[PDB]
Amino acid sequence: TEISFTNKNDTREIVDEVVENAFSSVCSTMGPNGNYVVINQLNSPKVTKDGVSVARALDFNEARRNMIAKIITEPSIKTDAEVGDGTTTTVFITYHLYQKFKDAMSFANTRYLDTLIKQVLQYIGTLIQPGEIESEMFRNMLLTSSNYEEEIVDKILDIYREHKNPNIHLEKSPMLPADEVKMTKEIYFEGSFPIETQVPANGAYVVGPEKVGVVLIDGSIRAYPTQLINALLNRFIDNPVVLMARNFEPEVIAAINNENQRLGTSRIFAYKVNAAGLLGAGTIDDLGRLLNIGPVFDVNSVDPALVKYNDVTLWLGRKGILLDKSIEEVESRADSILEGLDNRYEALGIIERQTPIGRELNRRIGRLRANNVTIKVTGVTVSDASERWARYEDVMKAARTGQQFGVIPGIGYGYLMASKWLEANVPQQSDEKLEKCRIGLIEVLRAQYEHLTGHDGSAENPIFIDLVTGQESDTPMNVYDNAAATMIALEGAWQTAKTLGKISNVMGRSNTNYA
Amino acid sequence: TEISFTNKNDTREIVDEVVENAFSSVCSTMGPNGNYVVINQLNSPKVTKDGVSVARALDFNEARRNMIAKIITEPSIKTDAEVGDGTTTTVFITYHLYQKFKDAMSFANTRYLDTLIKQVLQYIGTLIQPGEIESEMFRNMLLTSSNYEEEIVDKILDIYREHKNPNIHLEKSPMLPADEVKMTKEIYFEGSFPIETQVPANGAYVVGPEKVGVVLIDGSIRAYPTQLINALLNRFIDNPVVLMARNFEPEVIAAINNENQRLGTSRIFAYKVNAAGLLGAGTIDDLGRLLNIGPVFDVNSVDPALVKYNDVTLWLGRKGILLDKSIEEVESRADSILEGLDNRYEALGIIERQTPIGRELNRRIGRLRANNVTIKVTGVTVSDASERWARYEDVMKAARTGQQFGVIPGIGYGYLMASKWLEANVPQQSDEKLEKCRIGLIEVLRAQYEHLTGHDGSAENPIFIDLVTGQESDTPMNVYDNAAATMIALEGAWQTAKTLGKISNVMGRSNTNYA
Amino acid sequence: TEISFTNKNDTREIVDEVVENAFSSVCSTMGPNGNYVVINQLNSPKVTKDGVSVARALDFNEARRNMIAKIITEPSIKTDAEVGDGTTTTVFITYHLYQKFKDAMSFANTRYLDTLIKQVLQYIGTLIQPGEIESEMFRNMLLTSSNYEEEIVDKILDIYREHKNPNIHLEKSPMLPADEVKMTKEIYFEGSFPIETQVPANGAYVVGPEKVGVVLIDGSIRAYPTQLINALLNRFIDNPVVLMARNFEPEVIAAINNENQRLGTSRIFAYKVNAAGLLGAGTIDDLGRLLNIGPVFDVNSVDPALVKYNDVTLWLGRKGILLDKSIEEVESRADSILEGLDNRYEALGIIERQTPIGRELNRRIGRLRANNVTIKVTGVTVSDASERWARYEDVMKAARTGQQFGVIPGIGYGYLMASKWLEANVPQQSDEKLEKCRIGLIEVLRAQYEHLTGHDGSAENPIFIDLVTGQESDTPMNVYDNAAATMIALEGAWQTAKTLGKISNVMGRSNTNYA
Repeated sequence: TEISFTNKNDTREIVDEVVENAFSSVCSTMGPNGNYVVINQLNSPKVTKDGVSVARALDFNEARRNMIAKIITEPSIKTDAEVGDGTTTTVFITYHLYQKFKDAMSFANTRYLDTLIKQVLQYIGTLIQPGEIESEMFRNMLLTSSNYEEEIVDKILDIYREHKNPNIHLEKSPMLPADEVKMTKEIYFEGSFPIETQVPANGAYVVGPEKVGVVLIDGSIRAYPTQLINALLNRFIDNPVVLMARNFEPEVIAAINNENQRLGTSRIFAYKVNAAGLLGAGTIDDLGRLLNIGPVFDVNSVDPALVKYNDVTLWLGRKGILLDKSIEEVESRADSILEGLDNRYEALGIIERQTPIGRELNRRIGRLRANNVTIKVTGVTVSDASERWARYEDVMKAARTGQQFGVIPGIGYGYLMASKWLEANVPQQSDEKLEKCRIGLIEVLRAQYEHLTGHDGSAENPIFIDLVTGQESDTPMNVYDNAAATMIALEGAWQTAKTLGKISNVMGRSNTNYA
Repeated sequence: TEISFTNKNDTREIVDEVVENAFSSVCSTMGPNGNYVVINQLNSPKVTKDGVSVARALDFNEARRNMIAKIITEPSIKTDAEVGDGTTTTVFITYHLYQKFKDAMSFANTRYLDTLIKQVLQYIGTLIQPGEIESEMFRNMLLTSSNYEEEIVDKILDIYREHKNPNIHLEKSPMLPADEVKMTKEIYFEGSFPIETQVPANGAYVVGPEKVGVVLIDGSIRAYPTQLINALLNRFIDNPVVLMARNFEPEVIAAINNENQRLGTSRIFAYKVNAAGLLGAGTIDDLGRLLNIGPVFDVNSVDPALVKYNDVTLWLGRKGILLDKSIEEVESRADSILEGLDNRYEALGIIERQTPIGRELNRRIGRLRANNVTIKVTGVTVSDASERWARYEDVMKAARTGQQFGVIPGIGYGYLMASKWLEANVPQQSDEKLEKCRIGLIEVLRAQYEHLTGHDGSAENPIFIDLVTGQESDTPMNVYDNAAATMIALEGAWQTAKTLGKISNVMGRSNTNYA
Repeated sequence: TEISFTNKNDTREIVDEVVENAFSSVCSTMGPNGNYVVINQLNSPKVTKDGVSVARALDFNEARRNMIAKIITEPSIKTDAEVGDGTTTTVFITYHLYQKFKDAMSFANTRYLDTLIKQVLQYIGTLIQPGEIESEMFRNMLLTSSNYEEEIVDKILDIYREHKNPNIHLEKSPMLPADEVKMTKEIYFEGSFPIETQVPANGAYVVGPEKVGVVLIDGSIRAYPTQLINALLNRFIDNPVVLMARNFEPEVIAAINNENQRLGTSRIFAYKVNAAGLLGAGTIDDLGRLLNIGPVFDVNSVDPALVKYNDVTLWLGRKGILLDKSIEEVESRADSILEGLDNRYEALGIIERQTPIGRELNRRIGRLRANNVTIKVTGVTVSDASERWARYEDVMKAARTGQQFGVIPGIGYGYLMASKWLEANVPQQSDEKLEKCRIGLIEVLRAQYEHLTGHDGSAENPIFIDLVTGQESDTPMNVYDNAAATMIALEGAWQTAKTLGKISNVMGRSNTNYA
């Protein structure tokens, strides 16, 4: 009476049974007719539209089926961690791609389930209209709110109606007043203590003096920098010689004793710059001599720790420069704006498709060009402070989509036009009948539109393709237009449902060990 | 144990066996022929009638049915927490609104139905009798007791004759002579002890107000002040240092009972205030600048007891303060009521309609005015004393609601002026077949009068003028007039039973987890 | 608890349902149509491929099937505990050799079968193409990642270019540029504390190596060495006295913490070296007589620390000793590897065949040589860093089995040169009908080639030259070449699955006791 094998047709019909009451439990809440869910709690029951929480609480008892449902609810919440909404599109279209019950073999019907999905996503990336402005965010807030609290809508429209994409903070407020939207002058990215004797202060990590000798190195200085016998002697008794690096902190972190315990009364520093990117030669350039903090150091182990050229006290600039838990500069003169314009034209370049890989100086552009927005909410009670906090943090991610990525026209419109592309791009009977079957089944991208707008009428999947859906058209019996869900959900959540339409059928057992 | 997935028809028939037998619970207990309900205790039974103590106790054993009956009954006890009655009308007419169950496809006739019900409530707020004077209130007291005792009848009218809107209280005493009218100035608001060392008393907790130096935190104390000892030491025997705090005390109290109970041991108070409202900042202000608490402190926790703003100690006015389980006053003389309650009396211009914005607000702000009459019941036996005890308890609630919420012609006269108003209808005659069927079933607005007389009979729709509105009032089959219900019941019951007929058929499933 | 003498057909049907479902467990994870297995934990699931971690977790509920399937899976984890790959061929061709199951009367046709399979093993070991240069090892690395990154193909082969069999070690970092080639001389072996009082340090346990006087009672000592105090007193501050033994220490730690931690309290070490091997006496010898540990001492307790053989303290050569959780050294300069390891290097003339007795031996004895390469893998995020982490871990193992154990052309090419060698057979046409049926079913170890590529096709013994060796390689119907399984899979797995298809069919009952 315990856990076991299941093999095999006792686990066809135990994963044809959890991609049934997860499909018909989150294709409930799709649409305008949003059929609710009563999620049990420890407390009184929760009542939801929200597909995130339907995904979280898909909790059976028989540990075979809970063990299975943990690998279907995983991309449904991964899309939530990315954008926040699109959960009920992942866990929808992972069932309408689970008509690969039988066709799990490699060659024909995953080469035309890899290349075919590549060509469809190429065409969808062509289809993306730039959803950026606040009359388009006006169209966004029509649906991205899930009609709960329009005060948070007013907040986020005040956010991206005001200055362009600053550091949008994360801060609760379970006290009653003060929806707070404030701006500072603050640039903030990573550099902290290896040892507490390396930062100028240790209470609040403020710099001691202004205009200090602060030398900058970007990459790995692999000279094992205990060599500080003349490079440190340039400012031997003078000032905290603040040296920056990458996360290259080898065993020389114990060899900091060559100044800490040994000779050298200065206050040497050696810790990191930003995380893994191609962005090393600019991530020191925006810091240094372009805005007068330090040298624009070429990404190298050059200028070893023996001797520098010379470090002087006056090596900073007349602005707010303090190494903190993550370093602070205030009153940036021009090069923040210069790299902001650079990555602004770069974010004019690719954003039609918006491949993030190759772009993401724009992670710090916004932390660097614009300063900051510190925020607080109006939590009337700690519980719904947490609730509208959760939705508050959700909708600013949709604001991130509407600023960094764009907003495609409508929900099924990106599939009733990306199924035109299965007649435009190669619709032939290719070299396998499985391949012709598989273009006939990627013609069932139409089902999202179909099941969505045919809840209330009508589910006319061949008729609405060519001319009725266009543009912004998931045609109701209201206006036929002016409805658009976002971009990264409709595309990235589609791809991470291809991975579970490819896995949760190619599964065939369920075993037990404990590591 | 197996709390699981129900799917889905086993959530049609987990809610059609909650709403239907919840309906045959408290559809009989209305009207004249009130068939009782035997609530168990964990001891011997308690036999009762009204849907208050039945809807407390609609307790199936199962964790699915308890989950479903936690949403049909949360309006049933929030309704009489709001006023005192309207529960059984709520959870009756939720079943007669849950023949919308069959029309689960609803979004076409939910924009229609919910705006229609707004117009119906507008017509109910056209059918008003603002009964505030004792003209027909004499008939109400005459009818609620069959003129049981002219003391019990006319004594509360004599209280309303001179003193406005009192807090009425009653006691027992085995004695014959006249009842103890006690117009004594005390106003109820909240405050008690964190630790017994905080209060100057321990029997009745009564503070001893002299040179009372109060520092005010009106807001949610969220800045976590452990530094509340410096002005305490600066003000050790110079004043009884009173910090006012919110009911949200954080766990800094674990860092206060070891700090301020110790050295630095002045007469320190730091505990709760009432709930989050305008008199949350008002009960600390009317006794504040006027009668020695202090000026307006914002809803915040800023500037702790390092040092006070002002050392306001000797503002001891024509007042009395006594800390208690809930701190109250004795004989205040300042313009505590003239500050804000006149604004609430002109906000009682809404009492024509008496919109829900206000039904909490002006009862909370306005009914904390003045003298509160506390009497003792008499009676030459114990049994008749208990009878007039319970009957005076009955009559004071209807008197409070008549002062507070109006007195409408009830039984179905509200609903069957409404259904006549929807015969010569809201002038959009429904062309939509969904909306035509739905206006045919909002002609089952009649069912409350229909079932209320159909305990004996009979209400049919051409039998309006005969039995419903013959004779032109609330018509029991003796005298055909002289009955009245409270107006807020057949307003708010109709509202929240629409928001329980909108749920419970747009409900589809039932999961489990503990968050 | 009712496991006792099953009889007997209820122990033919306890292995007919163990080899069958352990066969459909891991004959699904083979080939191109890689049909995963969800291994549970007692936690959340893991979804895997490799028969390593399916054969770990084949765990029936019953105590009979678990008992039986601990002998079909125990050589399946031995086979890859020797190397890393070869599980599925073990626990696959043991099922295909379970057609002998009906010749349980065997001693006529199992004398013959090990004269046949010995000749097959000879013929498989005949046709090996051991890649050691990077001509077709370029094809191996080019094919094992679909040429993912040519830096990954070039970099692992460039580490193998100069240094003989280095320890490939790889890390993650948030830095992108050129990776960390570290040919660093350290020699790993095991050694830790029996009690914390034995180690001179406590943070990193590092010894303080000077005048290092080590005595060796090196073997599996049962003699309970509590007698270790007299030469300890003779060598109290004269040296850091170290005892070194095998893994077999007795429980004399009670006679250590109370005697040698106590009076007679020199810097005493007494703990293990690695498992049962000649370099268990060898890394203590070449770092001994050459680099200050001591001479060889075989398993005895003669000369304990009553009095030593030799007092060898100041023989500190060009090295660094460091005790740790496992004691190592850094940067030897004496020709300690030339003392004994060069003998096994000239005994690596076997590596043409590289017999299994030898695949344990000469790899266990000789691969403690020199540099261990410690690099880091990069990525433009952390996600792709983990991706090419996993793929880099996939490339180092295939290059390891290229360099270490030789390479044979894989998929079905090995066993269908074997079936060629058994059609032009051991030229006895078996006049014994038992042995004629036996070669008639050992020519049906064409079945691996069939149940791998007959998913697509095609396997018939007259259709050797057409599709099996057309085109002349590993021939699936994509490219007809460019694949290579490791040698040790299709030779050592073939061996131990013959000796599990000689067990499990000469099985006749299934008892129980407790010892």
